[PDB]
Amino acid sequence: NINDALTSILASKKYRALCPDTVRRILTEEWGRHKSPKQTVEAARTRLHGICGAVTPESLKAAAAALSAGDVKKALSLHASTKERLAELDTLYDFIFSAETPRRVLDIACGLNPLALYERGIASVWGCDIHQGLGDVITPFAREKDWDFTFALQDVLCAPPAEAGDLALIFKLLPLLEREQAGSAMALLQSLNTPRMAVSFPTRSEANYAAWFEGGLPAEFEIEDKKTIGTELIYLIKKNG
Ligand SMILES: Nc1ncnc2c1ncn2[C@@H]1O[C@H](CSCC[C@H](N)C(=O)O)[C@@H](O)[C@H]1O
Repeated sequence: NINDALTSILASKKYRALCPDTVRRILTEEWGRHKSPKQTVEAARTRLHGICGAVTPESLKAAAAALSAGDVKKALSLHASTKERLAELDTLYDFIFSAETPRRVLDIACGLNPLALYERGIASVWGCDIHQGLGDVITPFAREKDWDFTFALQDVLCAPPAEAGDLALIFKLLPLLEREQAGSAMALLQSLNTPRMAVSFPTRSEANYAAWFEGGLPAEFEIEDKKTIGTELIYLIKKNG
């Protein structure tokens, strides 16, 4: 059954750090394609491969090493998403925090971005992602710095973020979610317990993310700002209600 397959996949070195719900989610969808378990499992592994960033145990090790040496910039360069943001990092957050600087930030599908929030003096951060390796990198650092950061191994398509905050960051995530499950992107934004959010899209290929987002954003949200900074198209939105 699905549970047996989940147990076998989580025992492998390649996927042992993946969120169990993620493995089950993919397994369940593949099982719906009725197949000899052989086939099902193999189709699931093929999908799990590129579910976190196509992100290795080696990259995470290096990240923690650089972090343990106080080299935050180097750690950020060890994760593809934060590395490509390095050049305009401060320009980006000056934009997001221009109006108000949040006391508590929720980083949805955080990757290693929380490290950038630390250097920005953000007091409280809660981040969630599907690879424990990410939390294994940030958590020990936060502890040393006596920084209030918490990591949750959580698949947002299985359980929405339950935490409350002043601002939520949803960087380079909606495209992936929407492709995994239609309508899940806007559903996620509605589930966030924050009055404001910052959403970003990659500029490389919803062929047109701007048209998709502006035309599909639920009525309870209002777009207050839209700007392209570096490799990202960012939207500052307000959730009313
Ligand atoms: N269903 C899901 N739930 C939670 N996180 C997910 C997810 N599917 C993919 N992710 C995570 O989404 C991230 C996309 S890369 C963007 C990382 C970070 N927001 C940044 O901008 O630097 C990856 O870290 C991936 O592991």
